Amino acid sequence: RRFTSTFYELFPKTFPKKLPIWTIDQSRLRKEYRQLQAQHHPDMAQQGSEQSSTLNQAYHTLKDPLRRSQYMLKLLRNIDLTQEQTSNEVTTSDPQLLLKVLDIHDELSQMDDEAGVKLLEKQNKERIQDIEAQLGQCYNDKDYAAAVKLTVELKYWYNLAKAFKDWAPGKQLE
Repeated sequence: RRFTSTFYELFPKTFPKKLPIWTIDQSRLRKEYRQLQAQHHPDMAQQGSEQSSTLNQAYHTLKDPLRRSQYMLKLLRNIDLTQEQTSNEVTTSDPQLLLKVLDIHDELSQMDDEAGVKLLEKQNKERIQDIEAQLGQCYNDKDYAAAVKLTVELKYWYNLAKAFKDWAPGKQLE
């Protein structure tokens, strides 16, 4: 029933079938995004009327794993995990995860030097890669319920990834 275009539909060379998929050839997507920009003549109108629906938004959404997963679940299951309301319903049922996240935040603040922070950051990068591999399986198998849970989880590890970057030495304890 949708007649508006999807971001997959804006890259027809990268997605000949025009349907949402997880395993994107990122080299082909990058090449097509550059090509579409090369093909833009100053008489033409650009695609999309606001930042959220431009080719630039489409490209950066499909490039990044978290955004690509949230975007797929929007198109395929009508669920918008960028909304605090939707995502809280998911993890309400899952205290163990929330505790684990929060304990990593606490471990971070106990680290006495950059070496201990780098270790936690390497371990977080590994959780992220594993989730990306698990998501490819869930999408291949149409396990959308599992992909929702993993995508809400993936957002917490992205948030920690940024905390590791923002870390500085020498915070006072007490």
